[PDB]
Amino acid sequence: INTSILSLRYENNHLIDLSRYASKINIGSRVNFDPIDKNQIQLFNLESSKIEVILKNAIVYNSMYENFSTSFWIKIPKYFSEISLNNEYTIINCIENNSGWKVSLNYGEIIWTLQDNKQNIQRVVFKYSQMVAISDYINRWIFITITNNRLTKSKIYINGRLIDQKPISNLGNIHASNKIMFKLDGCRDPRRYIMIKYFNLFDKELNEKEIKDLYDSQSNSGILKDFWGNYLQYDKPYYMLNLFDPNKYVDVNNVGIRGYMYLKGSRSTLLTTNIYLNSGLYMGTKFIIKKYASNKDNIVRNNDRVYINVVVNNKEYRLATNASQAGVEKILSALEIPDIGNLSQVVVMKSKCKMNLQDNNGNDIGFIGFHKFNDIYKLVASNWYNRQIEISSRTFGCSWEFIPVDDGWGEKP
Ligand SMILES: CC(=O)N[C@H]1[C@H](O[C@@H]2[C@H](O)[C@@H](O)[C@@H](O[C@H]3[C@H](O)[C@@H](O)[C@@H](O)O[C@@H]3CO)O[C@@H]2CO)O[C@H](CO)[C@H](O)[C@@H]1O[C@@H]1O[C@H](CO)[C@H](O)[C@H](O[C@]2(C(=O)O)C[C@H](O)[C@@H](NC(C)=O)[C@H]([C@H](O)[C@H](O)CO)O2)[C@H]1O
Repeated sequence: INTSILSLRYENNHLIDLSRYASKINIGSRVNFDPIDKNQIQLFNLESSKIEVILKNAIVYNSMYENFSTSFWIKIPKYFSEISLNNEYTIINCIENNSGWKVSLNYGEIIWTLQDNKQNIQRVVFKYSQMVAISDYINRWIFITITNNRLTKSKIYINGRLIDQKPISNLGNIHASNKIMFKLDGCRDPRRYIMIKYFNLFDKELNEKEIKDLYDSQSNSGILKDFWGNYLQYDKPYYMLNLFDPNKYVDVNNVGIRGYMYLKGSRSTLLTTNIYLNSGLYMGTKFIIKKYASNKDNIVRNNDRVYINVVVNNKEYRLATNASQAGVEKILSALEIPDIGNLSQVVVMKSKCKMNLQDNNGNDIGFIGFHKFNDIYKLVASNWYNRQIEISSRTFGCSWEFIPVDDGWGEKP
């Protein structure tokens, strides 16, 4: 990263190039920086929503030989209607006089285009489906890396994994733009946006190990993430997804110590014919993470000790258990916050098993997952999980995602 030729970052209260070249950034009047993490840039389908990088003359691409790579993270809202079918739109443009490079999007596609001075084109494409129960890609932060070896191939990587490659040895002189324009160009959906972060340009072909290291290093692994890959936050309502049984959602039979929380039913079907078919995500009891031990910001960090509130009939209850009940599996209840007394409720948050319940002495009661009790999948804390994780890398019932409302998903709250 310290040897990138362009490193676009929000640092010291402004968007600048941190590279040694210090290229000029021109921003339009409708570029939105996420208050929680201002490196997350939102570009709307508006002419004033644009970032233009004016490259130093030293790094403008004009070569038959120079290898180069780009890396960035992108969050692409779900395509909601037929207006998005068959509508390729440019998002990152370094084409001038029908030569250079660009990144483009289409319904279920991320496209890399290289064009030489003879106007010959090579494209590499990542395709993802919107006909999927739970998507890895729709409206979630994904890590893009494109590498170009002028003697061999153009390669697209997604989350550090090679997806597509095409030969480019038959392309000649490439004279790209001296400007890079981040802007939605030719998108017919007026509500479309993208979110982008951590843009870099490199004057080399990155190798698989460098791409994996970049993915790991830009993941911010000390900070817990929500389903969308935004930072997990305190005092923000979350719908819960269990990764072991994703078609079930959380409910509470009754509040109080005699009640329990459990995984039930089937998720709804979100359907727009020929456009998407997904599992509904805004279902079941909402969870809210509350500060207990701690930073003064609202970000949930690895090993933070917290309370979990659950929302039942529009009122907040406390997720808790009597750790003294029979068996390693401790059934969780939703209790009245006042007069909780000495019941076990402190959760250690971990950045897939996120929630380690502790007794008031600071001993592990175990990761929160579930267990079957007479045909009922009750939520439990269980040290069985803690042990199993240390001796296998399988998915367990303690694997959760936290899903807040996000306008890029489009489901009604
Ligand atoms: C399979 C099982 O029951 N495992 C639990 C385990 O049990 C031990 C042993 O494997 C069994 O044979 C069992 O039976 C005894 C019985 O208790 C006695 O009455 C006796 O007379 O008969 C048998 C002995 O002759 O008991 C053994 C230990 O007592 O015990 C451990 C605790 O030591 C757990 O309770 C095991 O159950 C697991 O519990 C955890 C929470 O602790 C989870 O609920 C596990 O479920 C999931 C998961 O959350 O990860 C999810 C699925 O529901 C489950 N799949 C099933 C059950 O079909 C998977 C799956 O087990 C794992 O992925 C392994 O492939 O895990 C839960 O299994």
